[PDB]
Amino acid sequence: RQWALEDFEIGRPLGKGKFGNVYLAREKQSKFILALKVLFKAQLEKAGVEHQLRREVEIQSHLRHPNILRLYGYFHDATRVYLILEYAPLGTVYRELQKLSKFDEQRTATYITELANALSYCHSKRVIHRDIKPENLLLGSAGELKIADFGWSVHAPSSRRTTLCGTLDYLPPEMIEGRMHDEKVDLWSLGVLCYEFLVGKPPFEANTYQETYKRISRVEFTFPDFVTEGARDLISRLLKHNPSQRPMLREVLEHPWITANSS
Ligand SMILES: CN1CCN(c2ccc(C(=O)Nc3n[nH]c4cn(C(=O)Cc5cccs5)cc34)cc2)CC1
Ligand SMILES: [As]
Ligand SMILES: [As]
Repeated sequence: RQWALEDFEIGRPLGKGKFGNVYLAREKQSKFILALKVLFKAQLEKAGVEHQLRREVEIQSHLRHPNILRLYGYFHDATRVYLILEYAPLGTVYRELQKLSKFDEQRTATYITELANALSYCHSKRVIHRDIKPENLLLGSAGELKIADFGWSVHAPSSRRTTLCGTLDYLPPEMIEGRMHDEKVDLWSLGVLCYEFLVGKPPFEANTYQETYKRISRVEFTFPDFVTEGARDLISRLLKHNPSQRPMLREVLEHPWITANSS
């Protein structure tokens, strides 16, 4: 089906980014509520990522999983590229985290299960190394997690330090120490994410980025007294310096703390 701008009506902005914006939208015929991400070819070419957009939209286009925000279609014109995306009505996990300061164990274990399931699916399709920070996670109508780390910034919502290798807070030891990485980086990210969910802040925070790099290399992090032994065991396992010793996603999904707290 060849979509066109004429097929949609655009509503309020859901986000503003460097490459473009994202709006609430409705498809003329079905009257279905979606999200329309609008990217400007000008900024795309300026960054020499024009061809890379279509290639990335191609792989994402075929990823169908309940915890991965669906990318339905795409069309373009002389100056803009339009991405038709599933609408997640409850917003970002990040905003929920700010509102509550931290998540309880049941909510956290549930999100971890959903992310582990989605990652499992992606890894099987050879899709790896994702930016799974709270700001890139949306929530469905039932509160289910929707991974939306397609990239191509069209929103904020924070000033967390990022690098060409990824979000600094989430960078694994291998990337900081100059070694080549593999899909095991996603397990480390899952450990950092779980920690942030339960604590409200990243485990390697420091007075300077230089010191953060050092603490990641030494896997130097501690927990607040309120985190339980079950959570500590899973996170400690995920945050192992040796990539190969981090648990398999199957082992995460079957971890005692996860099975006991995940809905
Ligand atoms: C109590 N609440 C407060 C705020 N509320 C919403 C605030 C924001 C949203 C929202 O962004 N929804 C989206 N749905 N599909 C998308 C593709 N998006 C991006 O590509 C842009 C991205 C943003 C993050 C990752 S990718 C973004 C969306 C929904 C509700 C309503 C009621
Ligand atoms: As993925
Ligand atoms: As890199």
